[PDB]
Amino acid sequence: GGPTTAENLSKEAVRFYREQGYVHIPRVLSETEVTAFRAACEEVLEKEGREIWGAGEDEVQVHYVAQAWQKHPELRSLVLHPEISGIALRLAGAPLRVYSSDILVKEPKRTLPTLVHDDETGLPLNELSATLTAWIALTDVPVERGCMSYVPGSHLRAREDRQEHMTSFAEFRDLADVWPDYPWQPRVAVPVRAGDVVFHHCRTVHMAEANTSDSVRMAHGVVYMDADATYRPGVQDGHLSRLSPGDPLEGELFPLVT
Ligand SMILES: O=C(O)CCC(=O)C(=O)O
Ligand SMILES: [Fe+3]
Repeated sequence: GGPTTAENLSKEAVRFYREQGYVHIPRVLSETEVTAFRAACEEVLEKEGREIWGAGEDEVQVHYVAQAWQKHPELRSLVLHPEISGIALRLAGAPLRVYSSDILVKEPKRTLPTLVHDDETGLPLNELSATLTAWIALTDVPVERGCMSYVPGSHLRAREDRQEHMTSFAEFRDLADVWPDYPWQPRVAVPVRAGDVVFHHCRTVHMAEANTSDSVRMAHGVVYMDADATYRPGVQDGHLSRLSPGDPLEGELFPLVT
């Protein structure tokens, strides 16, 4: 029945994360915090407008707002939430910074599944080691509301079985061509309640269901990068125009997790 905090997080949960590449941590945010953070995200959606992850209006996987935490004063306290970010730190076992966050919405009956990938491939960064994502549920997410699934142990893939980095979208390859054994790997669906968080490593292969429920799904994805991460040109780097290749990502836009 009780909250999970950075302090009371079990050694078993940390071991599960290190071995499996993901972990479900329940009850990190209270009902009150969920309500306040969801409302702030709704304000950002209204003010910024959403973007489509997918191939146009008829092939929406996810509606999103990128660098989302920067776009509302109250969202700083989400990405640097003491429990969420403190748990991320314990799981990673190394110093972290906030890279970015996204508002991640799936509308009911109008979404495709989120196509399988690892996050490393689309991060415009060098020097990744312990980088991981906190996928924070701001609504309940039973399976059919667009829940996440993960391939256990896939973060430990050898180099030849990983794509690593896309400089441009022409480099896209089907995961089965990159990782021939992909289709014979188990796939774990992890439904969650609002306020729960699932963390996954930047090499963990993952995906999400279509939302075929009657209710909107909203999560908030926070990418916590290695604290000494540097800039590497790639797809998804439009907001990093002020940087040169190899420059460290530091300062107020990429704050240290303490
Ligand atoms: O919310 C989704 O459907 C996709 C999430 C995702 O890929 C991530 O958090 O890395
Ligand atoms: Fe992802």
